[PDB]
Amino acid sequence: HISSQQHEKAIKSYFDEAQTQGVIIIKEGKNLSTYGNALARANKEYVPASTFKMLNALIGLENHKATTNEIFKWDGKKRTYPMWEKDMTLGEAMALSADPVYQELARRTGLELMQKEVKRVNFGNTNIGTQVDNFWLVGPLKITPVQEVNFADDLAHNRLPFKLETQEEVKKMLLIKEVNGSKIYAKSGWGMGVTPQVGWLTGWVEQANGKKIPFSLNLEMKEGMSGSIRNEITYKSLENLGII
Repeated sequence: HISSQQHEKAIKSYFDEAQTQGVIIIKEGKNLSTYGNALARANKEYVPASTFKMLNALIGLENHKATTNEIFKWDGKKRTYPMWEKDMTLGEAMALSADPVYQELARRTGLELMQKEVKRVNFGNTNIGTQVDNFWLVGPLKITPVQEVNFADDLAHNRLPFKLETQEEVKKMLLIKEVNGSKIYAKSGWGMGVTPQVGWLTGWVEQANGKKIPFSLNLEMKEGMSGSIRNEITYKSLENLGII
């Protein structure tokens, strides 16, 4: 019964109230819907930042560079955040967004194989440059919010060109919340290198009845915003639209 004018106004106001500029793309079946207070962001390119971890994991598992139970040991060096100073599986490193683990995985993959696989998957602009362990942070790899939600839709439905078991293993790593019989799978991103800074939350809702609704939030992060604004805006949006 709620007008779409009213949905548009409410979701816009969640971005307005967080004092950011951002878009959330929702995909239902084949239809893409764009909401937020900066709709033109939807087809602009930004660094994927930590969202690239989902593909990094698929590539590393498909090519036998790691298994899902393997423990990546902390090497004992000081790490940007204390929560990263511990031993982790890929799945724990996914949830904490632990760059050192995923950097180790990228080095095991190596520049050549990473380039061939990022091309084969057609992710974003497909260009990873010549440094295998930082191309997702400050260029040259870029991707639009439309491309991110289409990647999430592909993973949610097992349509990427990787084994089914590989896709299932990576999807178990991405479960971040249950809400009234609904499961949210998503990976967050915060590109602190680039100016302006970019924030992501990309994933899908799996509803009770089995339907999967992909989404990609993309916003500008400003000095001294909480990371959890990505979660709050996403949850409020999906709830406003009755998706969760």
